[PDB]
Amino acid sequence: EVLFGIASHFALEGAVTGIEPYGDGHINTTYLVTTDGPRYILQQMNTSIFPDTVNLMRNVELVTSTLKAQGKETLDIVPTTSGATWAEIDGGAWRVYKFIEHTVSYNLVPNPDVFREAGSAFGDFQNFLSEFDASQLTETIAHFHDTPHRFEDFKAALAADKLGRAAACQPEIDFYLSHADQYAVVMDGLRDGSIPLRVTHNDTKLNNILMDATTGKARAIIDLDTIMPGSMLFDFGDSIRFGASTALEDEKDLSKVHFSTELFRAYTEGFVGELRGSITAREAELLPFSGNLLTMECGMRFLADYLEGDIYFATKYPEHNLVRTRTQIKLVQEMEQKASETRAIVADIMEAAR
Repeated sequence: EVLFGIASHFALEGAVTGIEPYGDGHINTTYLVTTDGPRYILQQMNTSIFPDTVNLMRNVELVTSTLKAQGKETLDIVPTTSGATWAEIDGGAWRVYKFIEHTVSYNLVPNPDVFREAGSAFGDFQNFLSEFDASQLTETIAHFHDTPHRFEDFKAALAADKLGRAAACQPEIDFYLSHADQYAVVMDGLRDGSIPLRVTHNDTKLNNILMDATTGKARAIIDLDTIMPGSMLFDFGDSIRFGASTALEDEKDLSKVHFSTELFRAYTEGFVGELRGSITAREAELLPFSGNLLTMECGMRFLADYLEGDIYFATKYPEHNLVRTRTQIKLVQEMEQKASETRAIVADIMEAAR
C-alpha cells in the first residue's frame, strides 16, 4: 500500500503493477518491483548498521559508475525523480536497482567448479577496478579488516573477561596470543606501499555473486554496501576462509573440518586468471597467507564475542562462538601445515596465467 507510494519516488521506466518481498538477505529489506516492462529491486537500507547513508551510497555510486563506464554488468542505481541515488521516506532510506535478470546464486560452495567461478567473478571485479583510485572510498565500517585493530579489540575482551569464560578457553586464547606477530603483515604493506590499495568488497560470500541461470558463468557482484579501500588480499583471504573449508564455520565435529587445497586451487585459478595483468609479486606471494590472516581475524572476533557475552554475532546456544572460533583455528593450522602445497599452487597458477 505504502510500498507503491515509495516506488513513485523513483524514475522507473514502466508502470508498477506489483510489489512483494524478495531474497534470502538478512541486513536489507528487499522488494521485487514488477512493471509493464522491466523489473526492479527496491530496498529499505539498514540505517542502524549503516547510519551514514550518504557515504555508503557515494561509495556504491563511484564503483558502479566505473564498471558501467567500461561496459561491465553491476548494480544499476535507478535515481529518484529528483536525481538522487536514494530517497528518504519517513525517516527510512530507500533505493532502487534494476533487477539483474536470468541469474542464480549459491549459499554454500557446491563444488570446485562453482568456486572457481566465484574466484573469476571477484578477479574480474578487481581487474576492472584496477585503475580506480580506492582512496576515494570512505571506510563504511572502520578498521573492518585491520587485523591488528581486531586483535587489540580481542585483548580488551580478554582482559575484561566479563563472563569469566576465559578459564574455559585457554588453548584458543593462547592460539591467538601466540600468533600476535603475524597480524600486521598486510596492514604494514598497505602503509609502506609494498601492497597496492584496491577496492575491497568485504562480503564475498557466494550469495553475493550472481551467475547466469543457463551457462553458470559469473554475471555480477552485488551487495555493495561494505565497499571500502583495503587490500584485495582481504577479499581473497576471506573467500578462502569460508569457501575452502570442508565444513561450516560452526561445525561441532572438528575431524570434519579441513582446509581443502583443491578448493584453494580452484578459487585461485579463477581469481588469478582474471587478475594476472594487475596482481603484483608481493600480492601473489601473500595469497596463501591471506587465507591464514583472515581466518585468524574471523576466529579471534568469534572468541572475543564469546568472551564478551556474544553481543556481535547471533548465537543459538551459549558455546556457539567458541565452536566457531575452533573451526577457524583448525583451518589456520592446516593452512600453516600445507604452506608448501599452497605456495606451489600459486606459483603454478601464476605462470599458467602468464
